[PDB]
Amino acid sequence: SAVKAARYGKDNVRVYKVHKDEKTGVQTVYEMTVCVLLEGEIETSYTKADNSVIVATDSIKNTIYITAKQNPVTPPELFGSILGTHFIEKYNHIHAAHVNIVCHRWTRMDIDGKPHPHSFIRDSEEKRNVQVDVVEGKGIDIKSSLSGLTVLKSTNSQFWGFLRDEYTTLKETWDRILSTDVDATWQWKNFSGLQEVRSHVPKFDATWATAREVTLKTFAEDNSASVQATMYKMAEQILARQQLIETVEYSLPNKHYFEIDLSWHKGLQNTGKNAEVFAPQSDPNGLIKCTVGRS
Amino acid sequence: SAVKAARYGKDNVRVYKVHKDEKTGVQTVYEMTVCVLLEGEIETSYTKADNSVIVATDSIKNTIYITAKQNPVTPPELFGSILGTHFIEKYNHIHAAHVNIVCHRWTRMDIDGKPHPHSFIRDSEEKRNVQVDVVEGKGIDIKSSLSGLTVLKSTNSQFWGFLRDEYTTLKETWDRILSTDVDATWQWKNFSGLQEVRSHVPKFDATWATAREVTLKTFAEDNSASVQATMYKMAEQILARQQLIETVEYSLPNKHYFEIDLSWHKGLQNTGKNAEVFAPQSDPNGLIKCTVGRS
Amino acid sequence: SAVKAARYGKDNVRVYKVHKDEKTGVQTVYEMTVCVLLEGEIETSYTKADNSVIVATDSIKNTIYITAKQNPVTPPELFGSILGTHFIEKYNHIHAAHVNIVCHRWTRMDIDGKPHPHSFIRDSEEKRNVQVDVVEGKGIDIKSSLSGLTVLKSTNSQFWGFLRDEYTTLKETWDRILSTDVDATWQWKNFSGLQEVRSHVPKFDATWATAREVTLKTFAEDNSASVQATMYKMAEQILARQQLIETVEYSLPNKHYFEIDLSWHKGLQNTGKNAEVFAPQSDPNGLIKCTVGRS
Amino acid sequence: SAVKAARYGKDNVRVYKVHKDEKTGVQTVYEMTVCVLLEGEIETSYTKADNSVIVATDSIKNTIYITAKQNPVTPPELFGSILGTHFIEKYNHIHAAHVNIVCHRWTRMDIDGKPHPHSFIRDSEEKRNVQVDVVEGKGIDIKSSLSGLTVLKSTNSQFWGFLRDEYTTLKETWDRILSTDVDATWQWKNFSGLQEVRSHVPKFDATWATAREVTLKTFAEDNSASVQATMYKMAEQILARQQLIETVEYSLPNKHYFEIDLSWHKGLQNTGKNAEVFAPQSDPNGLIKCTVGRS
Ligand SMILES: O=c1[nH]c(=O)c2nn[nH]c2[nH]1
Ligand SMILES: O=c1[nH]c(=O)c2nn[nH]c2[nH]1
Ligand SMILES: O=c1[nH]c(=O)c2nn[nH]c2[nH]1
Ligand SMILES: O=c1[nH]c(=O)c2nn[nH]c2[nH]1
Ligand SMILES: [Ar]
Ligand SMILES: [Ar]
Ligand SMILES: [Ar]
Ligand SMILES: [Ar]
Ligand SMILES: [Ar]
Ligand SMILES: [Ar]
Ligand SMILES: [Ar]
Ligand SMILES: [Ar]
Ligand code: NA
Ligand code: NA
Ligand code: NA
Ligand code: NA
Repeated sequence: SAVKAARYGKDNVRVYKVHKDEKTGVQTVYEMTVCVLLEGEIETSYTKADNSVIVATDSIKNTIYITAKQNPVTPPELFGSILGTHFIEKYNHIHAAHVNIVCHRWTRMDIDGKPHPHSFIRDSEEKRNVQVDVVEGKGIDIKSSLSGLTVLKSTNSQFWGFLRDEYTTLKETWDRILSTDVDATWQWKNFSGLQEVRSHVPKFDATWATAREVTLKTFAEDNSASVQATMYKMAEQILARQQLIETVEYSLPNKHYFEIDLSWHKGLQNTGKNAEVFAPQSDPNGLIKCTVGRS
Repeated sequence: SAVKAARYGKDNVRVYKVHKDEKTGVQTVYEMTVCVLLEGEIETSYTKADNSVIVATDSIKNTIYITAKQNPVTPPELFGSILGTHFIEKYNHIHAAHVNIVCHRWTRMDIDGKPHPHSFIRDSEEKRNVQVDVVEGKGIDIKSSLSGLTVLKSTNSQFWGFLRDEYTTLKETWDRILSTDVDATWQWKNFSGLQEVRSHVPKFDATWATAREVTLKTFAEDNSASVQATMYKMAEQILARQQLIETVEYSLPNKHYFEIDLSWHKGLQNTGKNAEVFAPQSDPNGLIKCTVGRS
Repeated sequence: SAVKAARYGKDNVRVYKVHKDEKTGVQTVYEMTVCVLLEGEIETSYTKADNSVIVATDSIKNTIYITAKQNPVTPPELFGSILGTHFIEKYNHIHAAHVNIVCHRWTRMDIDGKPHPHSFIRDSEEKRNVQVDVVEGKGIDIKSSLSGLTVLKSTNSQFWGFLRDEYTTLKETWDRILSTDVDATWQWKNFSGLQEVRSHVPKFDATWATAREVTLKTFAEDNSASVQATMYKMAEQILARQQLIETVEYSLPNKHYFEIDLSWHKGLQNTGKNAEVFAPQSDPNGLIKCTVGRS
Repeated sequence: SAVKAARYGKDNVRVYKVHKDEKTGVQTVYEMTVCVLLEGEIETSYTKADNSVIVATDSIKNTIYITAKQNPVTPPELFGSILGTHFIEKYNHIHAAHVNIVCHRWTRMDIDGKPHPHSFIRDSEEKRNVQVDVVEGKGIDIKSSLSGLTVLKSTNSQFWGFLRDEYTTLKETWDRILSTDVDATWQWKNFSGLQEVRSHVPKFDATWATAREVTLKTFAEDNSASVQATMYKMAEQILARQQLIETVEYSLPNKHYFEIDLSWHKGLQNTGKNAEVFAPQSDPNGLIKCTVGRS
């Protein structure tokens, strides 16, 4: 037998950093969870109990904290690129660093209509994420995402004209609830290395803001024919607004809200145009996925 | 042996209601999880397999949907009181209804600076809750709460002058991070029945808003001597602002953010005044509780 | 305003202890999560920012590890009593210690039919718990429990003869699935102090074993008229088997498994006697509670 | 813009099936969660709002229940193969069916040392899983796994001789705790279709039992040089025992148990040979991955 693939490192590394403006007294906080997994000439750690080739996961943890101390942690695409570049440059026998970052929301509080200098609220479980693959000889592959963006619209969703056969019970509808948890990923053009990433730094926050704005406006404004048709329009618009993105991927649950027939009770009318009270379904759920790229 | 206490019913009943203004086309959505547990002359269902005294949990579920269809679901204090009153009035042998409601946030989207008529975002897992105990002959006991309000301040928290003995390692600090998940409960004056609850309906949204605004402002502005001292200021302000509340309870985790000594690495200075990078601690956590009443 | 009630301390303290028999080389492991909340003359920490009365939660954490080092961690009733007694005895102004322990399962592996000296498996998220309230002048109040015991029987459950009115849709059944997550608590006679707890130490493991064995056997053998009737039989048997218990409490969800009518598809028969395929329901769930004492 | 990739279907489909032996009265239960995602000529559902190409996710849900009614649900490799084959055969324009199954443990209860005919316990959150990719023209690709197998050994784990540089603080150890959640996957030789899967049916349960037995014995018996070296020996042994497997993948967290230095307290000795009480770490964790194949 032989090692066909191996990666190892530290997962679930919680990191906080504060920036303090001494003149203005304004503080800014960043919180993330970091995973770094390394590849390279490490097969003998598995086959021959040779630990000499292991950079200890505990050392990888220390390096994440040291990197946060000595570099900007924003945007996460940059921090991930710096972190991954460190491991392949520092260690000759390490050839790849896979960096996953989840960013947690700390939104500045407004108190009496004025932004507070050092108080923050977690205003959603929505995350901004990166996957940064730094591969020696092959540059830096970045996937940026937002996830856990939970939305609902109470009308202007439809689902009719789907295939009907002996497996089909679902009634066509011209007015239903649509609710999802938005998982949207944009894949960047391959970067040659850390210098190229640094040259595009302003595009990271700008493309995240674009992806979020397009997601929310399209969801709110689309008279939706299907999750499929709505998510495609989001992906189209994002591609049109950032030439350095090669693909946009959506993964969207259809979080079903079922009508409740109450006509068995005193002829209560709670379906179609009279539908007021619904049963949100925890499971099952539709799961709809698309990767959109350029002609 | 004998039944000293019994209650039974349906838990985790997910409910959605929509209001449609056909005039303005503005829709408003409400989503909640409901628990109803009944007490009364039900001992014989346990002792003698006498099901005649059981209002089926399935029927309690149906009753929750029917009540939502025929009544306002807001404020939850009112909806809980109506639901509880229904069971003790409908069924001679049912003497108490315990109604627990978790209200889920559906905040109207702003699209291009304008509130959207029928699109909503879950802005955080913060909940508004009620516990409504409807007890035949003894009226209606309401506890209102907000929970899962997650906040952090980067400075203006201190902890010094605490007891020091052979069990103490904690360093006194004059400048630390304070972060918590706010659980705040206000206990209402006993209400004689549904009529008295109805007569105070506007005070429920008002007092929730007050509790939340006092919580956020006190957290942001208090140069905190301790979790204990800060939470007491929140409770005393809420009591002073609503005479119909008897007590305010706070349950606050101290979600620790530890300094990381990096001086072992190239003399890096990341402690005291130089503290930038911290390790958020998942566990353990301080847990600090107070019930405040009128002196 | 004034403090009506206060308690504070450390929650989510994860503890592991190993016992090593150097003679046999057999090792035994114990893993628990501990919460300690103190009450006493602490009002001034809330009202006057007087930290002198605070035993730091960090110090309570240290005390938990020190107590584990210097005492048996089993049975948890004993460990809880020692820990609670420590705080009210060590500190003149501390008058109550509330100790909550969750015991995690580490079951010794059998390898090739022989128990392994130092390898363990988590055989299920079932927990053994204690709540130990040590109150100066009022002794030691212990509640013992098992929780997260998940069971299902495929037949020999019934539910018929329940109240039927205009809110009822549920069909009577003479043959259904019954599945639950067993939460069972036994309340001990008040103990005068740690000496009285020590004097009953063997009864703690014995009564836990009895409660679990009665639960499993009654569930498997009762041709169940209802959750109510079955849970009462468990409680009365446990009371009859341990005179030092005053009450037995059960809290049991009814985790519904719905029949699926497939007759719309090729006349497929999957209801009543033909029921093979079911839809397990995540929510809602029946919730059935009983406290049983001596008549 | 254009669709580069698309799949859609129903996720989180909870399924129960009972087998009843009428002669012996013995019942056997199977519980799973099923996900089916379809690919094919569906791009126009995204680009042109053409629902005519959609087999409704609700219809996919119905088909999962119907398939369970008309076929064996065990082994899951067979059920997944039948389910996936159905969708590509039934619908001309559907070219791939991706079937993910999680199997939940329902272990027969022993009552008074005799297996009960119809009572079951969830004896762990351990899962047995399959991923079945049925691709028209390209056959059936099966990955089988066990996951959530939580184990600990209190000694006979070591970690020394790893790389030491200016990032390294971790002390070499010749005796530590090792605990993990085992995620082990075996990848089958490509199958030409459902007939070939049916011809290997007995190998599925046998290879799962082998993978589990090898995992537990190797973990218990290996005097471990590293997670890397131990997981490699597991993968080797499994490959040696089933020629129809091409690869074995392990993904193993290192769930750290930290020594607690108590020497600051009355010279208490709780490190190295005196280490009895440990702090289990929730995060971070080592994450170690290997895919092992044949020379
Ligand atoms: O938007 C939808 N897409 C689907 O594919 C689907 N299937 N059922 N309902 C659905 N809704
Ligand atoms: O055992 C049961 N008890 C109940 O009270 C009930 N109500 N619906 N179904 C039920 N099953
Ligand atoms: O605010 C705090 N209160 C406490 O009681 C405490 N104990 N340790 N740290 C603490 N911080
Ligand atoms: O088994 C281990 N493997 C590793 O790679 C490692 N790193 N720190 N500790 C470790 N333990
Ligand atoms: Ar950070
Ligand atoms: Ar959508
Ligand atoms: Ar609602
Ligand atoms: Ar606070
Ligand atoms: Ar322990
Ligand atoms: Ar039961
Ligand atoms: Ar099943
Ligand atoms: Ar291992
Ligand atoms: Na390198
Ligand atoms: Na009544
Ligand atoms: Na005392
Ligand atoms: Na096909």
